[PDB]
Amino acid sequence: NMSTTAHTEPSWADLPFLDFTDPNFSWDSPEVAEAREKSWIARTPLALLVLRYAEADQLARDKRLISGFRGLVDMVGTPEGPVRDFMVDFLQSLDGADHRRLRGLATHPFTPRRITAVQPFVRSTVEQLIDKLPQGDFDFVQHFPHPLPALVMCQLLGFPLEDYDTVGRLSIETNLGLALSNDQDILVKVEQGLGRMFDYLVAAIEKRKVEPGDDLTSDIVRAFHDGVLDDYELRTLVATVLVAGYETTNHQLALAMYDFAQHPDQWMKIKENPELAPQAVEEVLRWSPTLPVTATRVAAEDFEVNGVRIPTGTPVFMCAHVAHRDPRVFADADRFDITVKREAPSIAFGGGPHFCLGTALARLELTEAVAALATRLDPPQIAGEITWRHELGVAGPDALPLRFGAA
Ligand code: HEM
Ligand SMILES: COc1ccc([C@](O)(c2cncnc2)C2CC2)cc1
Ligand SMILES: [Cl-]
Ligand SMILES: [Cl-]
Ligand SMILES: [Cl-]
Repeated sequence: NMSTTAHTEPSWADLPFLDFTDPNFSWDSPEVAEAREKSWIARTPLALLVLRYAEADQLARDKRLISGFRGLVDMVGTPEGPVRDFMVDFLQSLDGADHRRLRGLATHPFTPRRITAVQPFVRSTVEQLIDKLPQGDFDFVQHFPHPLPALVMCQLLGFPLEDYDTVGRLSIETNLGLALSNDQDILVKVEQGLGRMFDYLVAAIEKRKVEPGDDLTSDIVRAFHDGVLDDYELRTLVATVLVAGYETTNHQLALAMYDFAQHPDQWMKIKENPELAPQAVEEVLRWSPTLPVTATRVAAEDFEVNGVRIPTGTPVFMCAHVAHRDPRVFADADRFDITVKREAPSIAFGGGPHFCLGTALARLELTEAVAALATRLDPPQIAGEITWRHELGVAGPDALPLRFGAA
């Protein structure tokens, strides 16, 4: 598909080739930096890959580039079932009128007022998790970046807080990163992963249809009562928020510690001036985004951008990780430095109408965590095997063993 298109497009002839599906591929490879230097966009086996900051934002907003997933499902050849249904009907797959309708129902808790309102819960959750941290070598994931976003997710969606372990486990086991797989045995455990999480969600939704609260599930239920969306759209929307809201926030917090394990001097600088936390979080998002590939799109028509023809059906992926090290935008881009007040933000949350719904909540959880950890604890250092997810498009430890302080 990408190979047949390449043989038909003269504007693709000088584009560098990057095989990110390869098991030994690194985003920090000198091959990748060369490709960005040579071209704003690269050829991959699955998609065109945008490597520069300016164009990554441009194309993430371009109306001629439809929001991905529907195109990737047909090309792979996913059979009809619970997996395909979710991958074609969930928020990231929709565009136009249906997208604005369904997204608008889940936008209220992410307004600047509601982020302020939920902030005390986030702060006290962080505080409590630090209080009960082990003194020696421990998995940072198990003891902090798993419980934190899980508890916040339970608070947001109106689940009992005691279910944070179950809720987080139900979010991981869905395995959306392996939903576009060609294998059947893989697609079966994705089907069963979704089913089990939907079993929890359906119970919580019908509970809200009789006794609603101040939570997000209650608000989407109000829209169901008003006939804005049906029952299928209800549980799909609540599922999307949940799955998206846990795993990447988890991984991002782990990546934050991994970064400061390499730069303990900068950790101490946050300890001195805790106000550096938001700037530090932005540097973590720039240097090590949990999603190195952010916005995924498919061309809905033949069009041209910056000298490159993009035919209908061509997948285009925005490579935020590489765009974050663009020297056209970032000074000393290949160095982790939290002390630099940067004009341009990270683009870790995509762009366009599909931009991360939980952007502000994600930044809140990251800031509250980094501020409190750096104030209260000594710099982290790695204490064993980091189990990186060998999954295409996602960066993050499944387990991060560490200690805070040498002694
Ligand atoms: C730091 C952790 C996070 C990162 C790096 C991240 C990143 C992203 C990215 C790159 C997208 C795609 C944007 C695009 O297509 O242009 C996205 C979409 C989305 N995110 Fe996140 N996200 C994070 C946390 C969260 C949280 C905490 C929530 C909910 C509380 C959330 C909910 C969503 C939803 C619902 C979408 C689909 C938006 C749509 O298609 O309308 N995410 N996220
Ligand atoms: C690698 O390109 C991707 C893949 C998956 C997503 C996703 O929407 C997400 C959103 N927010 C936080 N984490 C994950 C997954 C729920 C479907 C986004 C971009
Ligand atoms: Cl460059
Ligand atoms: Cl150039
Ligand atoms: Cl800068």
